[PDB]
Amino acid sequence: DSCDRVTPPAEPLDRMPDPYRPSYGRAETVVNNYIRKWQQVYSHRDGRKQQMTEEQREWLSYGCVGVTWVNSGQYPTNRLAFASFDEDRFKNELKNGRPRSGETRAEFEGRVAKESFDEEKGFQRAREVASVMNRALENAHDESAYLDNLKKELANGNDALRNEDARSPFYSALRNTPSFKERNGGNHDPSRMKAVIYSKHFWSGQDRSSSADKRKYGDPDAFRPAPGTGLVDMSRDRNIPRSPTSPGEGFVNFDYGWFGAQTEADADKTVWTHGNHYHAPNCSLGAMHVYESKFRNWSEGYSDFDRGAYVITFIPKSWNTAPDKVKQGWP
Ligand SMILES: [Cl-]
Repeated sequence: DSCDRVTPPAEPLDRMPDPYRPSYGRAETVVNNYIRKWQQVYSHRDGRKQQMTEEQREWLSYGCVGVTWVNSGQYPTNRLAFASFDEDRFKNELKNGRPRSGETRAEFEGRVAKESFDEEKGFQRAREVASVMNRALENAHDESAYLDNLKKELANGNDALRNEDARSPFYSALRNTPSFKERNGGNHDPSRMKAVIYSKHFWSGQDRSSSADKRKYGDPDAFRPAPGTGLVDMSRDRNIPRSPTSPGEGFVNFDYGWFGAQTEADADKTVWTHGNHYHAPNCSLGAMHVYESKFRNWSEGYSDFDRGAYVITFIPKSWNTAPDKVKQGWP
């Protein structure tokens, strides 16, 4: 089919990207140009810039998932994920609120649940937790010290995460990162790793054997964070999209936005890299374009999605795909 995915060609390591700038919070560029930028600013290994490999271009060509895939070295598991949900707002709205004109019960419940998430607070929580984890490895040369350090700070902050099982997504995140266990990567040395964040936007009602109503309008009970830790159980995420209502509407299953480990104190100024869709240059769907959005442009989302997870994982310190400072556009 002419809409078949294409792997973009190799870009010479010295090829400079074309200029582009954000418009109302979002910069974008065709994937070929993004590869050029990536090579210049994110490719470094031990401070040495590198060409994006044929394999990485293949990954990248899958779309927004591909940005995160390349940057972390791994197809996203989303196993360790946070969100902020206002349980009080939700239950009150259900009890005392009145459905908007025409809304059925299921529509209303779906909406009130979508609206009771706060993506800024969800990101803030992931970021805070990531920094604890980063402090915990800073001078830990074995996992054992890392877990000690981590527990100390969580106990000192009287954090709900302090109570997670030893086998939980949270405590097992580090040792379950492939690159932690490479001699080239972390070499079982926590201090040679870095916590990194990305976000997934996705649909709550993915279960084939619940109501049509949930598939269409959202499942208010699905992907609610644990109120204490803020952890989201992503185990029931099956990459299934919202089912349509309106005649010509279609929905995609997800969006993925890469944050990395930017130091910027203002969450709103953080840059999130995602994209439109997989690379389809031979068809009217068109080439993949990469988007670099300020947080609020990211967090705004789309009708396709009523859920957002802020995921933590790890990469080797020696990489440079999560630098302290990320710029939208070029130069
Ligand atoms: Cl191409």
